[PDB]
Amino acid sequence: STYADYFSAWDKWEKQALPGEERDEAVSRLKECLINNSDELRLDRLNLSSLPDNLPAQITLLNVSYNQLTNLPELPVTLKKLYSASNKLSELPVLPPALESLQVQHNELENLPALPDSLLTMNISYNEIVSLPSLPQALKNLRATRNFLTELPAFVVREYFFDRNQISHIPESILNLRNECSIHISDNPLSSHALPALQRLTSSPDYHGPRIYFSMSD
Repeated sequence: STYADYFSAWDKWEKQALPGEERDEAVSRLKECLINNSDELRLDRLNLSSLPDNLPAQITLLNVSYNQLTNLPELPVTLKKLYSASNKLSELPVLPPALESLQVQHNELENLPALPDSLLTMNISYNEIVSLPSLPQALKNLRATRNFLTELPAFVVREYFFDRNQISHIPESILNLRNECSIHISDNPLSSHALPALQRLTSSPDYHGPRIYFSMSD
């Protein structure tokens, strides 16, 4: 993509802003990013209902969080960090294949794409996701609070957050993780027997297992 092609597309896209939508500021930042050959592009908090089709191809970080986006365009294959929290995305595109960080909490996602093996940290909280695909081996931090998962995924200081889902069963697989792992499973429709049982299990002096957080603090 040439400079003319970038600027052309952007300028065209700016002219169609709704009232209050700051496409003007977005185009200034996009131009600044290309002129300086910046690694980072931040279009956060611009009331954007869409992005232009062609983002600067060199970027390694894209932050479009806090907008009103319903789709993302195709993402630079160079991308390492994608922050697009607090939008209205109904799906994600295929993820840049060396992505390290994925922050998409507070959208309307119903499914996720394949997760690159490079992924270290992902926050998919506050969506409507019902199942998870294969998790990356490199994954250190998974925040998935307030989705609609019905089962834990089967499985480094790791932390998994699955609070406020639709999980009904504590699998034996959980009891096999190490003390370095923390699993948060509060406020799920577990058996009422789960709390007392877990409270005794994890409170014993001899308990070897993951740190499990499972009560409203009860």
